[PDB]
Amino acid sequence: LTNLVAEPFAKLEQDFGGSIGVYAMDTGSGATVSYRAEERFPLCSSFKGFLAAAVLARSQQQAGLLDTPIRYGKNALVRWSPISEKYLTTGMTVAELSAAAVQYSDNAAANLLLKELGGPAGLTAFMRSIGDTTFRLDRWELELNSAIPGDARDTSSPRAVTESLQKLTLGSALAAPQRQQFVDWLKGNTTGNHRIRAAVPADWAVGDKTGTCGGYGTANDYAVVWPTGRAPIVLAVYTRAPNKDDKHSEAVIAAAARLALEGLGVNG
Ligand SMILES: *C(=O)N1C[C@H](NOS(=O)(=O)O)CC[C@H]1C(=O)NC1CCNCC1
Repeated sequence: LTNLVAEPFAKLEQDFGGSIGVYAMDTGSGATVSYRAEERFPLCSSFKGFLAAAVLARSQQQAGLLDTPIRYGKNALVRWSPISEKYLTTGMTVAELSAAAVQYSDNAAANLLLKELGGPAGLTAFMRSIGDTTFRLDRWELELNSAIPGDARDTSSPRAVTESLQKLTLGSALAAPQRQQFVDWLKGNTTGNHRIRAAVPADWAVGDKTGTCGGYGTANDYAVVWPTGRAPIVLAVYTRAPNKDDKHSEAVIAAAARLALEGLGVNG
């Protein structure tokens, strides 16, 4: 049921000047679209969705966790901390940091939550616990964005991203209340309007998390999409490119998402 219908991903990535990796799963039939799906690509900010899921998993055993107030200093506010910079003088709860990390890609929030989990290895351990043997987080914000060709640090594959996203949003890896909270955070993302969402009809529900490393044409998005009248679709689109100064493209990600939906025979 993989690649029943071929799609022109090679031409797409050639025009982009790099590599595109796609995995998309129709959760009704199990049909998939797959292109470079087992190659590694940098996560960039996209690890933050899985980070929030890991925090939610912890919260299943710690009923006070989400409402715990976290204080932080000015040193925590690295580049791109749009929410947490507004609450420097007050603190934020763990849930608020989680929402900020997911929905605004907030970097300080992500580092504070990583600390709660025992760092990159702690998040990696959570991913292992749900059966993801591919994912690895190695570094913190901002160092994890280096996106060096061939470097496996801070990478996963489109396939493992999709598989893990499915388990967490639709499967049983989270308890039901936490599952819905994760979905709701993804649905409220603000940074993805020009990526997978651009390929998804406005009358379908969709949650996503983006990433943009800032070098080597490296950027990404993953999403869970609920078309009306049929089962949900899970998909991941990752890019990279050979040269440090190669620029990412949001349009290329949207285009790849369109091809994936077309390959699944989902009318969009
Ligand atoms: C994540 O990859 N980020 C955080 C933020 N938005 O995330 S995104 O997925 O919407 O792109 C901005 C870019 C990126 C990030 O952390 N970039 C670093 C800081 C800015 N200098 C380049 C590396």
